[PDB]
Amino acid sequence: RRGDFVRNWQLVAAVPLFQKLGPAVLVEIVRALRARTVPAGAVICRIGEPGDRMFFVVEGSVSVATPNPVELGPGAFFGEMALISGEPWSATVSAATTVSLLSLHSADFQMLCSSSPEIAEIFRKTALE
Amino acid sequence: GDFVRNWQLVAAVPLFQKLGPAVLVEIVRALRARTVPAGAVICRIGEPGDRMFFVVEGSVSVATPNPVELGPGAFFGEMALISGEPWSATVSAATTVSLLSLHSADFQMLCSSSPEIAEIFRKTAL
Amino acid sequence: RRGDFVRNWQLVAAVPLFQKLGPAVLVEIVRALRARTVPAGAVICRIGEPGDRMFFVVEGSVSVATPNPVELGPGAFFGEMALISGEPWSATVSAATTVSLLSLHSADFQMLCSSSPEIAEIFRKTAL
Amino acid sequence: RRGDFVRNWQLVAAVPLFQKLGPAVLVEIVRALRARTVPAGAVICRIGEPGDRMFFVVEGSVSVATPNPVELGPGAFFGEMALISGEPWSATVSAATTVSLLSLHSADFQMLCSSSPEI
Repeated sequence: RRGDFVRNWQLVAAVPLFQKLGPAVLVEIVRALRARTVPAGAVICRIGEPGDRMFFVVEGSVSVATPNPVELGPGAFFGEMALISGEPWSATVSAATTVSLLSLHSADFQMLCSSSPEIAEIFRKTALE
Repeated sequence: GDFVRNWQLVAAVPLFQKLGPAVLVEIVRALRARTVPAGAVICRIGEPGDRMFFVVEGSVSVATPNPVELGPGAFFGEMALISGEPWSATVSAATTVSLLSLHSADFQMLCSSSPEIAEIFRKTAL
Repeated sequence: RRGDFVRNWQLVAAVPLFQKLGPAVLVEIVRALRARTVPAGAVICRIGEPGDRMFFVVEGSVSVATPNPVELGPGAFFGEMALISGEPWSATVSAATTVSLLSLHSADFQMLCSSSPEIAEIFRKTAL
Repeated sequence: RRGDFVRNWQLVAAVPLFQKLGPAVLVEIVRALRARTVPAGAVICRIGEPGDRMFFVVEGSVSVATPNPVELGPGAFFGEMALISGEPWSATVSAATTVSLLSLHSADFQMLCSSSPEI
């Protein structure tokens, strides 16, 4: 489906970290994404484990193991500091129902610094942080 | 213009799955639109819930571990729509966010026109 | 498909005669629509034949038999006038490709006067 | 607003002329598009004039000057031969209601078939 690409763009464009990134850039961000079906109950990211990627919950809902547990349905995303630095996950997130995941690996978003200055400026901005 | 955009957003919600076109068009008409600046608290922990929210533009943030954010096409507060339970997490705007909300009262008042809405309440009540 | 309903609503909502209609009224009109698939070359409406229905071209393009052979793609509609009066077609429109048709018959539209005040207001403003 | 952009993308991709084109290029087309809203009654393009651009209907309806006028609604497009070539508009098109439109100028379209010759 071609409409899936659009809705993925729509999700990607909505990321605060990506606000000053133009259309051309966003496309290649979307093209880099990796699709993964996750069964109900299965872990997506462990607490305290090395975050090397960002996640996008296209269809289905996810459970969040926190001081206050919350099930968050479709159109959800997390892991911005896993892209930029090597921040470990502050909470275990798992699939509440059948989950349709899209994943941005920190390697691919990084390999975009050569062609995109706006992305390059994200990492440099993380000098004092 | 916005109506069709709102129809499809609402029609994506599983709670509204078994609903019909005539019922759905009335729900869209009941929606309220609001644009919130980045940082402003939308709904707060512990406070009672009286509406359901839809993200149209931008993305909101859930304050638990500040991990999960919700972008366009996302929704929250299904149970605060039917029953009236307080929110399990504080939600606020990460960016400038365009939102729709369906007030619980306006949804409850559609039992008059929809056996399906009434059934949702009959099961939820018991 | 529920997806097709919203596309049909959107086209109906764009009809000049239908502008002063609320979202709920447009639902009854879309519910009244009749679907047909018509092969390329077939006549949708023939000049001089009585106009008893309005047409919506959901998929495919249509050709108008004007001295200039024009092809007008999907999202096309005509025969708005055929709901008001019995006036015959001024031209012949035919399918230029495979066409998915939607049809609102003048009779089905007419008896929505008892259902909804705005349609009844359309007939009053006409006859006045 | 990324709202209009997404709407414009899905709109142009539904048009057959752009079907066999990749996500990378459809975007550049969309950026090259210009938006205008026209009042009911106003002439968008005249018969016999110079065919400069292609048109996409967003909201409202335009009308084509046929004996019993044919209207084009949201998702409709017109003026294709004004890109593949540059010939007189074969019929006069005006606004039936208040119409929101997208337009692609033959300048930009040609200036984008060099980057990706797919047409």
